[PDB]
Amino acid sequence: TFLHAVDVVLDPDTAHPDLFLSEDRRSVRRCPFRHLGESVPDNPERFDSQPCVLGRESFASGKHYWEVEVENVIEWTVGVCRDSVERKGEVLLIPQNGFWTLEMHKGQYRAVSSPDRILPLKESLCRVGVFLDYEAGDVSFYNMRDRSHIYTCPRSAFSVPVRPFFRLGCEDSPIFICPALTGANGVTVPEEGLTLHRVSLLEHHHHH
Amino acid sequence: TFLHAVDVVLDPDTAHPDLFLSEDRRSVRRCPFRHLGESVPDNPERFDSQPCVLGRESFASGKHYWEVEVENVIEWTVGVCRDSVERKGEVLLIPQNGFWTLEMHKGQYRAVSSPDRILPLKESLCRVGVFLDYEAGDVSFYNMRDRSHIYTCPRSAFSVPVRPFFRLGCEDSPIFICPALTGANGVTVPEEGLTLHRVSLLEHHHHH
Ligand SMILES: [Zn+2]
Ligand SMILES: [Zn+2]
Repeated sequence: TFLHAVDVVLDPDTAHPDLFLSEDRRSVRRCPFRHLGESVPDNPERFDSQPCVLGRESFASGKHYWEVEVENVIEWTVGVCRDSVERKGEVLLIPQNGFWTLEMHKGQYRAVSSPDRILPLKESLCRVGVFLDYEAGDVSFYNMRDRSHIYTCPRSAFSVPVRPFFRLGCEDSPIFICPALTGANGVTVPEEGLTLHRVSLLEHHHHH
Repeated sequence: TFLHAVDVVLDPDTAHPDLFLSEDRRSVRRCPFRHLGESVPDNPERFDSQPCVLGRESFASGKHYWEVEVENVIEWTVGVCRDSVERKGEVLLIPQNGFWTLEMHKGQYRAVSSPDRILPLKESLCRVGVFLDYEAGDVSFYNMRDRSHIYTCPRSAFSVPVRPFFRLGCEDSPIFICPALTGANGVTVPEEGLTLHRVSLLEHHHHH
C-alpha cells in the first residue's frame, strides 16, 4: 500500500571513472579532468564506457520514488535498471537490456532513450520524479513542478532487484539527487521552533 | 528509516458543516450555502465552529509526509493534530492544545497559528509539504517548489496518534491534498508506454 520516498545515495564502485561524486554521494557531474583517487580503474561493477552510476539501494518489491534536479544539464538520463545489467562497453540503455529510462538528448526528451519516442513536453524539466511499482511492472516519470505524469514504460517482469540509474551525457554539469525529507533530524530545535533551516558541486572546478 | 509518502483522504465525519468535500474526499472548500446532505449536524467527531477537517489516517510511529496545494486560497491552515483534540467551540489551534500548524492569515504566514511568529517568506506558497517524525517529536513544513524547509515546531511528546489537520479560513477557495504518486496504477499501458497521463472543485458553484 505505502509509497516509499527513497533516500538515494550513489554507489561509487559503479560510477564511470570520469564521474565525480560529491562527498555525500548525492550529486554527480562528469569532469573532463582526473582527480587522483584510490579507486579501482575497472572492477566488474563499474561502467567503463557509458557515463553511468547506480544508487546503492536495490528494490525487489513495493512502491518507491525519488526526485532528481536536472536544471542546467543538457544531456542526462534517469530511471531504474536491473542489478544484473551489463556494465562494459557501449551498452544499449533499453528495456530489453534491463534499463527503464527518461533521457534529455539534443534539446528533446526521449522515452526509454529511444529516438522514436520523443515526448512532447511544453516546458524545460527542472526536477524529475522516478517512480517504481515493482509488482505492477511499472517505471514511471513525473514532472515534480506540478506532480504531472510524463511517461510509464511498457510493463515489465523485473524478475531481479532493480536500482536507481543515472547517466551524465555532458561535462561540468551536476545533477542533484534530492534527499528524502528529514524535518529537523539531528538539528537542535529552539524553544520557538526552527525557522527556514538551510544545510556544492556547483563550486567544483579545474581553474585553481 | 523509511519515509512514507502518505496518501491522505479526508474524514467527512470530522468536517465542519460549511465544508464541501470533493466526491473523492481529496479536496475541500468552505461554501457559503448548504448542500442537502445525509450528514449528522453535530456528532462528537465533528468540528462545530472552527472550519476544520481531519485526514482519515492516524500515525502512532514513523516518518510520514504529504503535500497540499493552496494557490488562490487567502486563509488556510495545514498541519497535524492529536486524534484526541477538542472539536467544539472556538478551539485555540496551538501546540498546548494538540495542534501543530502553519497558517496563511491576512497575507502573512504564521508558525503554529501565532500572531507572534510571522515567517519571513519571500514568495507566495503554492504547494506545502507537511512532515511528521513521530518519535523525534517533529512536525515540519516545506515549500515544495524547491523542497526548502519553512518551519519545525518545538519538539513535542505526541503521546497519542496524530492525524492530518486542515482549516479553511475563507470561502469559495478549495485546497487540494495531493494524492500519493501511483504511476500507471489501474491504467492499461500501451505497447509503446503511456504518455502524459491526465485523470474538480474548481467548477463547483451556486449560480445554476
Ligand atoms: Zn573535477
Ligand atoms: Zn457549495
